[PDB]
Amino acid sequence: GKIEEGKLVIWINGDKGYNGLAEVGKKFEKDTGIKVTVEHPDKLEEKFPQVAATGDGPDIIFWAHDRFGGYAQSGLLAEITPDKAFQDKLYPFTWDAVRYNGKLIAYPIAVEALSLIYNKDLLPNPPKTWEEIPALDKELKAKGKSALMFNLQEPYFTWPLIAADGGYAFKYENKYDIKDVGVDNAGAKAGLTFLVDLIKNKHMNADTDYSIAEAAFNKGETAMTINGPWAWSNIDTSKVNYGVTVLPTFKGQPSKPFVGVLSAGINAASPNKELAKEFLENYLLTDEGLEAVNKDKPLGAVALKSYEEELAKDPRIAATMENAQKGEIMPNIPQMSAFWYAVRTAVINAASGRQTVDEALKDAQTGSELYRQSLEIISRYLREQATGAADTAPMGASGATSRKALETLRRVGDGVQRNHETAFQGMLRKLDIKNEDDVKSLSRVMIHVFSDGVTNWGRIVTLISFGAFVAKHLKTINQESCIEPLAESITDVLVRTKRDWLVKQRGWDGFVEFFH
Ligand SMILES: Cc1cc(OCCCc2c(C(=O)O)[nH]c3cc(Cl)ccc23)cc(C)c1Cl
Ligand SMILES: OC[C@H]1O[C@H](O[C@H]2[C@H](O)[C@@H](O)[C@@H](O)O[C@@H]2CO)[C@H](O)[C@@H](O)[C@@H]1O
Ligand SMILES: [Mg+2]
Ligand SMILES: [Mg+2]
Ligand code: NA
Repeated sequence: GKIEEGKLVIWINGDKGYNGLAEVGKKFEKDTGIKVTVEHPDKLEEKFPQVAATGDGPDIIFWAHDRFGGYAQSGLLAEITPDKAFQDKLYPFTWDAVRYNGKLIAYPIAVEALSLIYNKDLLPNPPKTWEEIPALDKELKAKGKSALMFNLQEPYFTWPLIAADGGYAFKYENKYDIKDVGVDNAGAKAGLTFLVDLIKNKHMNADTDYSIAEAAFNKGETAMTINGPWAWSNIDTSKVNYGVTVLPTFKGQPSKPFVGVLSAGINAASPNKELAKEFLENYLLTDEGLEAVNKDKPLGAVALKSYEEELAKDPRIAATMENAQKGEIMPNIPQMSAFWYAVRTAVINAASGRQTVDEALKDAQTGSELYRQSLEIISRYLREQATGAADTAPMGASGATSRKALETLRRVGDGVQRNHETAFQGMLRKLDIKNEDDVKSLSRVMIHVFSDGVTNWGRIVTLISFGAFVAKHLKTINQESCIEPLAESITDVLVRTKRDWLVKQRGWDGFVEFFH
């Protein structure tokens, strides 16, 4: 392996208490003589899967739980095995946030929700509604102050307002419906339009980012910001007289933050998995370990029952959990990163005027839907090609698109498979695909062949058509069970390598129109 044996390398994001975490590492080091190194890499959430995909990287990775499903799907995480006694030390819903396909894939650390943070000296009674913020900004501007500044470059911070009047990511009612995406519905449009109107009317600036908003609040220039518990330390230092409270309502509805559980995963490629377990269970997830990190930058409502009993007495934590209860724990489906990228682009483009709100959110909808919709089309095609019989089940949400895409794929794919039969036979013989482990190795090959050159729908049909050819083969040799992981692999390659192009074509609607 590439990861060094007999030491621990730990990666955590730069807005967390990494010096406090390093103190916990030093205690581990003192006991054992084993080196512990804490780093906070730039763009951590993208750097980790890049390096781990090659069998490299840190032993332990920290992030909110939403990204861990994708990491697990990609084989980048070890299944964790806490014993019953340890599990019973943390709240059950925090374990729920780090369960993926029935397996625990990380240790939960703390519950994060955004709150409204306000300067009591400027704004002793913070607004209950978003709607009153323009007038409040006018009053404050007369005094050389602004009402509100927060990070407009990460959709995490704008999401609560988008979700307020009915925007949603993937439909949840008790039960998910991942095919059902609510990124460009009327509620989402209303929320984002209100945000863009704030910018148009000079109550906010589209360029405001994390550092700019934090500095303005901590210098006493803006009366409000929106942030999580990690931000409280720097406000303490600034000596601003601040409060932490419920987010404003929009159209009478609560703002609904996406709630994260800061979690610690173990690299699948680590030769130090037992060391990592010992560190996390016996050093970090203890009253003294969490206090060391919390004293650096507050964690929020921690997963460890014994310590949370103390933290819960803090009105700032009470406010954190009040906001959390009005929001929703993030999914950890593997396309969460694509959802976030899609909405990130929509907010930035709407705020800058590069797109209208309507067209921005339409693109984010398509981007968010891409994986599940492509998988439905591709899986159905590969299966009916293997067996000869079509799936009689209803398509579900966006069913017309999925149905017409499959119809188009059948028609165009028939010609492609006929004309490419000799080429496909040759490639199949060269690849020698015998089983599920062989199928798992195909992703790298696909990416190599499919990434280079101009993208068009014909090439995408050839990708999927060779998939169907391989699926027929797998069926013939009594490996029919391999067809679904084959479809998942092809889908992953398609939507990752051609994301921007696919959104530009309006996804599968463009496919249907191109070949009408
Ligand atoms: C399911 C699967 C699909 C693949 O498609 C690669 C991109 C489409 C393609 C191209 C292309 O990108 O132009 N050329 C091919 C030649 C053959 Cl014989 C088969 C496929 C193509 C390639 C592989 C290795 C696998 Cl396993
Ligand atoms: O903005 C999209 C982003 O949102 C969340 O990231 C949060 C993170 O959970 C917090 O701990 C803190 O670091 O702020 C981040 C926002 O800048 C998701 O967890 C993340 O995956 C997503 O990209
Ligand atoms: Mg568009
Ligand atoms: Mg649609
Ligand atoms: Na007052």
